[PDB]
Amino acid sequence: IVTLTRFVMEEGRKARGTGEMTQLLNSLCTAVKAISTAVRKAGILHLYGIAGSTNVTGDQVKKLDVLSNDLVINVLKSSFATCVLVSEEDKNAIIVEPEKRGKYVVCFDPLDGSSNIDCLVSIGTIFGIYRKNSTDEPSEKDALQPGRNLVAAGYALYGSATMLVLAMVNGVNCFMLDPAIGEFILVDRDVKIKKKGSIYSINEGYAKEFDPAITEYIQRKKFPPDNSAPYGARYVGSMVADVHRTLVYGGIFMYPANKKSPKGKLRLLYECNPMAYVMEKAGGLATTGKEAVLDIVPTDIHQRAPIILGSPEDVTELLEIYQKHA
Amino acid sequence: IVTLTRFVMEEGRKARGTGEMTQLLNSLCTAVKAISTAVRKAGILHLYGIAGSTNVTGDQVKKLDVLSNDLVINVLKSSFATCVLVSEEDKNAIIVEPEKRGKYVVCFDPLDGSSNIDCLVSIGTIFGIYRKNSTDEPSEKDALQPGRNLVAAGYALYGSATMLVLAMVNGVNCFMLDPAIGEFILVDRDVKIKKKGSIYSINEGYAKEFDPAITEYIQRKKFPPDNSAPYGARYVGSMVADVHRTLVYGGIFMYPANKKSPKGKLRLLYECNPMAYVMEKAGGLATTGKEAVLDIVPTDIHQRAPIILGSPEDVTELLEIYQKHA
Amino acid sequence: IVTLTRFVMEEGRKARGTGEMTQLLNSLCTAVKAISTAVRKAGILHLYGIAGSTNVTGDQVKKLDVLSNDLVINVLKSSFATCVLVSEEDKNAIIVEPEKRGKYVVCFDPLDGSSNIDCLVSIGTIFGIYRKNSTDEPSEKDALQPGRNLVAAGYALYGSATMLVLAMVNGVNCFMLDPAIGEFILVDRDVKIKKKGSIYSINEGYAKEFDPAITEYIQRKKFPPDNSAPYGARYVGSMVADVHRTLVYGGIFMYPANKKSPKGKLRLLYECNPMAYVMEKAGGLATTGKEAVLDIVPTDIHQRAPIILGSPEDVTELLEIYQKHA
Amino acid sequence: IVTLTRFVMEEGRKARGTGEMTQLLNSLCTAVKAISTAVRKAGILHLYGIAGSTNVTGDQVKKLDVLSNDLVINVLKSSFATCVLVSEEDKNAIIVEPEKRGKYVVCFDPLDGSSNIDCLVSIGTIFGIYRKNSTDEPSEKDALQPGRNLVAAGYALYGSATMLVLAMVNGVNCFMLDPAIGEFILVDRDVKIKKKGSIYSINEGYAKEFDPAITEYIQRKKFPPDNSAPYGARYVGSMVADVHRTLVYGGIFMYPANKKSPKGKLRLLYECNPMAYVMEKAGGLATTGKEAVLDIVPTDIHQRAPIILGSPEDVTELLEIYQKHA
Ligand SMILES: Nc1ncnc2c1ncn2[C@@H]1O[C@H](COP(=O)(O)O)[C@@H](O)[C@H]1O
Ligand SMILES: Nc1ncnc2c1ncn2[C@@H]1O[C@H](COP(=O)(O)O)[C@@H](O)[C@H]1O
Ligand SMILES: Nc1ncnc2c1ncn2[C@@H]1O[C@H](COP(=O)(O)O)[C@@H](O)[C@H]1O
Ligand SMILES: Nc1ncnc2c1ncn2[C@@H]1O[C@H](COP(=O)(O)O)[C@@H](O)[C@H]1O
Ligand SMILES: O=P(O)(O)OC[C@H]1O[C@](O)(CO)[C@@H](O)[C@@H]1O
Ligand SMILES: O=P(O)(O)OC[C@H]1O[C@](O)(CO)[C@@H](O)[C@@H]1O
Ligand SMILES: O=P(O)(O)OC[C@H]1O[C@](O)(CO)[C@@H](O)[C@@H]1O
Ligand SMILES: O=P(O)(O)OC[C@H]1O[C@](O)(CO)[C@@H](O)[C@@H]1O
Ligand SMILES: [Mn+2]
Ligand SMILES: [Mn+2]
Ligand SMILES: [Mn+2]
Ligand SMILES: [Mn+2]
Ligand SMILES: [Mn+2]
Ligand SMILES: [Mn+2]
Ligand SMILES: [Mn+2]
Ligand SMILES: [Mn+2]
Ligand SMILES: [Mn+2]
Ligand SMILES: [Mn+2]
Ligand SMILES: [Mn+2]
Ligand SMILES: [Mn+2]
Repeated sequence: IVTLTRFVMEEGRKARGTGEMTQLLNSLCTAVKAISTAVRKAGILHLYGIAGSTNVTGDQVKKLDVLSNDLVINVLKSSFATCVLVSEEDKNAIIVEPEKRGKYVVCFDPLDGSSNIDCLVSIGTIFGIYRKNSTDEPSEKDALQPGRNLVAAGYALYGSATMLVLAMVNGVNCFMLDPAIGEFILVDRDVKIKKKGSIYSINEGYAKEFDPAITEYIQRKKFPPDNSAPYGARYVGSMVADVHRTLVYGGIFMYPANKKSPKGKLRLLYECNPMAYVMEKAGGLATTGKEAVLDIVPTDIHQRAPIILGSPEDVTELLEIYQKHA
Repeated sequence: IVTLTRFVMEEGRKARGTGEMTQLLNSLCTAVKAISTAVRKAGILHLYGIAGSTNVTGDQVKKLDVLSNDLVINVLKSSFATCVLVSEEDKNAIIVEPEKRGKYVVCFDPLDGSSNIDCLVSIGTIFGIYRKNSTDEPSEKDALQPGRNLVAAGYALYGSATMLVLAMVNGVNCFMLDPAIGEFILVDRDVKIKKKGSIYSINEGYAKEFDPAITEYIQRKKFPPDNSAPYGARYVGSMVADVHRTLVYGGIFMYPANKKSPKGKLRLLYECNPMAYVMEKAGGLATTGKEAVLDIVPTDIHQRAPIILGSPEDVTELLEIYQKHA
Repeated sequence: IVTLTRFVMEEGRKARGTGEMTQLLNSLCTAVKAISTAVRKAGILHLYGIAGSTNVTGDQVKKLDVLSNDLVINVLKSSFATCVLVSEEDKNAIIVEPEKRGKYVVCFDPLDGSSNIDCLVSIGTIFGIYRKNSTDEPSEKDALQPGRNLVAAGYALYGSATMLVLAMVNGVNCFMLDPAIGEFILVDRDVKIKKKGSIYSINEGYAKEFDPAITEYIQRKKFPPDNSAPYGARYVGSMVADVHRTLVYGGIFMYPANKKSPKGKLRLLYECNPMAYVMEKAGGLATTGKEAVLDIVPTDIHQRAPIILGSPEDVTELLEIYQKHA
Repeated sequence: IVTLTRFVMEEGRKARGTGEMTQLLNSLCTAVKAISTAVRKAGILHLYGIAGSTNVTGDQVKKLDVLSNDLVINVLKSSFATCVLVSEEDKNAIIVEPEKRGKYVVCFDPLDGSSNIDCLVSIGTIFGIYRKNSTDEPSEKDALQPGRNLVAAGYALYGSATMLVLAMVNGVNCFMLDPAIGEFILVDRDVKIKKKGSIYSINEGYAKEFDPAITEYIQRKKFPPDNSAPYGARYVGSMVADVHRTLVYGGIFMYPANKKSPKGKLRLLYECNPMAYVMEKAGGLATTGKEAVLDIVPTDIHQRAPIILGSPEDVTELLEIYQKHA
């Protein structure tokens, strides 16, 4: 009954804004439908495989990585809503040409879940949007803001259905892509996560690298001291799918620092911050183990951060173990 | 270039068959496209939620469970290829009315991955097909054959794209649904699994219930005795998605017996056997820990079995630990 | 490469407008995709047949008439771009509720070609858009402006492909709906009609009712005095399809006054004016036989007018015959 | 509820056939969906325009002509149901390679309505199917049978929706393509044309070339001697669209001989015969003016014939005028 565009317009209708945000999200939706279309038949389009280079954080580049990067960059330029673009796929920020320049900075991972592409598991797109603040010429530094400054963030999940989850100041809403008329339609309004869940999600292949707090925490999930039933384990291996399930079912998702990676793996600007902002707008928590993800001031557009997120009593329980081992 | 129908006809073209198998798979494809269509927009169709009963193995029944069960049963009847139908959703086998009766028995899970429906993770449909052997009137007993007797088995995966994986006597092929013309198109021919992989997939929330062989096996994945890199962990929580990844990337998927479930959870007829047959046709192995899944003679259409499957050196390694603890 | 939204924004980008027009056309596109979707499978949705009433001009109301009317009205309200709506399906103008009120008046035929629905011939949607001028409370009178005041007009054609043809002050462009990603994509830029064509389009079943100018004109098409080849006849029987072909191939389309209908059949506000404006922006002409369609000041939202349109040398030839018989 | 495949199988189920016909129509449906898909977005695929040659009857070849010809030929080969193929696009019959040879001869117009492609009016595909009779090696002569020998004929109409109309010995049924699941679904069962209609359909641009019977007949449609209301005129200019409307609304469609074309324009094998067979199975009539289309023994695969078809009292009325002028 309500499309994403309708919803957002009937909203900024309040914020009394200039409709730029609305253009920005309209454009992104177009990118997102196009990626979704290609993804649901990638093998028929021969879109599996590498594109033959390595990106800034050292990921081998897949064909969908390239295709989805070009779609997002292009639609964002043509929106007239943006001035600085940070993409996981590009070493440096992309400044938008003056004539198409708009007020927003957008950090995004055009296709998240690379390792899961060829086995047809859920993958997604992640974005976070900042208002340019400085009056300087637009530059890479306009992307170096803490997540606490986000005006909007969320992700497209190409899962069993394609969902656009969009968090802004007042709350989180889910919009499902109807493939027939190619519109995103509101299906979940003002989403809130459960206070406590019963699923934990981490790659246990890193057991030998985990610090003692994560180690103790996982052990308590398997052998609860109060004799409750042990938590269920889930780890899809695509951040967007695992975080989405954490949102709608509750529980906790972890990609902590470990002995080989003092700052974890996941990227602060375009993986960790958008998901922490979604989680916080749903009443959840997102921490590194020692500080709120959203309060970290980045110094590098490609910097990494540990992230633990989801239901606040689950995350709090893990915080108390870190504090304990501090 | 090659659709599933073309492929199968150009095949039985050899087996010199009566084209019944081809009708059977044509019909199933129609069910599968219809379920795929509903699934990619389930929330817009209001198809999330329970249907308000409990099935034979004790699963709470979801709306998609019902919809997908009715589609599969209906298309299979109308195929003229079948005589006995076993569905996870129905307490008893369904005998097909004489006028539509054909020679095949079909065991199927019309929608697998229930727990993952509402969080939009991959779900699927699983099927295995037997030739009726007895000359008796068709009855439930015609479904009580070991998996070694399968003539065809496989599954539809509603993941990032919709894939139909179809194993028959000569090998395994993957066909991707092209949503545009609504045909399944051949994308992977004569699939073979790697001899050894580097991903393990099990719900570790059951740690406290695992027997000593599974326990030792998981510990070796995390701390390899030969100092290699530890295996990666993946557990999507839908059998079809986890098995599919095991197929195309190699490694091992486990749902073993445990202290509460001497026969594991997954159902022999319509979960374990179709996947073991796929795996064996790809050169992989599928065991309970003590015997080949495909050799078990069922006594109950809803009976459970432990299953460990995937790359033969991974499964063999786990067999040797069981033997050791025997 | 260029969607309708992109195109229109990169345009008003010039007119330096408030983006209201852009919202208006975005919304309309959503209506249009939805109608297109229903239309391409109307029989499967049981959408053929009457809805069981008679409209203001006396048309028996079809199911698609109702469905398409509700979609257009709804999306136009929710656009915040409109204040007065005139629809062929509603006796009176619909005033938009203050909170959703915008500056534009929109006259539209939500589904044109009724007689052709059940035989699956091309049908369409027609619209014309006026700026509210008065400062009075919005009322029916704001729709009573001559076509010369249009700021935008055009039509969606549900033909072999779905095309959105959009005329504004600077020219006419065609955008084709890509069903896959559900976006309208620019396919024909700055369309101009040929100066002279070689197809005439009129219902000759009305021969006995035609005035002497139309009669002489048709006879000259069949027996050209200069011995050229006779014009080809085409009459699809849906105004949108016949006018569209007149646009892209040139020639003339006629629905003149006749002995039973001094003002023809087609409705001035939402059939004749939008098509005359398109034609004039393409360099064509649109007349009643005695005056320019676009200069008629309506007194009735449902009033009829004769219309002759297309290539200027064809229309001019017919004007000269009227003048001759004057 | 009933797909084309289901319907046809539940039919030959009676004729007790070998399922070859069913394979043949399955294959054709796949061609037809593929052409439909391309057609609904032809401009986005750049598929408008000529392919740069002239075909046997002298038509300039369009891109869709080529694409649709290759799809039909390919799917028909791979069906194992055919041995000789006649296409409007190929000078000579195509003999199928022994290994894929089946018992049927198929004459088809892979894309009918060329002149209407670029203006997005309805176009279609026409087919007629004969059993090979001789025991000779298959050759062009196996296509030279009268239409009275057809076992099946009909057409796909790419109009406002895509319809497959299929006539066989017992009657005519319509199946609508559901774009969502890509199946043709039964929407009109055992179609019969009205005995008398009230629409005439002919290109009147040929007035100066019509014989006296056609001339008198058209004049009576415009000035009925019994004072009834004059017939409505319709002429879409694509045979498939005009014939389809004649079927579902009744009336008459004419492409007669004229002074320049003693045998009319339309091709006997793959335009006239399939449509005459459909019409006769619906209780209608199809004549040249002097003999039944279906009884003409062709001598040339590309030969032309006059055709007048539709409601039997309309066609009969025109027959009586020919007899009168004989
Ligand atoms: N459609 C909208 N929904 C919610 N907030 C909006 C919207 N548009 C603008 N805003 C907020 O108000 C400010 C001005 O918005 P705008 O100028 O319309 O991009 C932005 O920084 C947003 O934080
Ligand atoms: N299309 C096919 N592809 C592969 N094997 C087939 C096919 N059709 C039949 N068979 C095999 O040959 C036997 C006869 O097949 P049918 O009678 O055509 O169902 C069956 O039991 C199958 O095991
Ligand atoms: N996207 C656009 N393309 C072309 N003209 C526009 C556009 N937006 C506005 N205009 C024109 O400029 C005026 C202000 O437009 P707006 O206020 O944006 O609706 C309108 O009356 C239009 O005639
Ligand atoms: N599915 C069917 N529906 C109607 N008639 C059929 C069908 N299959 C076969 N026939 C008729 O019976 C004969 C044998 O059909 P078949 O051998 O199945 O192609 C053909 O020449 C057809 O005229
Ligand atoms: O294989 P790992 O080390 O568990 O990493 C998986 C993670 O990496 C990512 O693919 C991004 O690199 C995430 O989507 C996911 O959460
Ligand atoms: O939550 P658990 O106990 O790990 O069970 C998950 C398994 O159950 C199933 O949903 C079937 O019941 C499988 O698809 C999946 O492999
Ligand atoms: O049947 P007639 O009198 O030729 O009218 C056909 C005309 O009527 C309309 O359906 C609108 O009423 C137009 O789309 C078309 O041009
Ligand atoms: O332009 P004409 O001479 O009326 O011919 C139109 C006819 O030609 C065809 O395009 C086939 O050549 C038919 O589809 C249609 O009935
Ligand atoms: Mn990456
Ligand atoms: Mn990522
Ligand atoms: Mn990425
Ligand atoms: Mn279940
Ligand atoms: Mn299951
Ligand atoms: Mn199930
Ligand atoms: Mn009407
Ligand atoms: Mn109309
Ligand atoms: Mn109308
Ligand atoms: Mn031609
Ligand atoms: Mn033709
Ligand atoms: Mn043709």
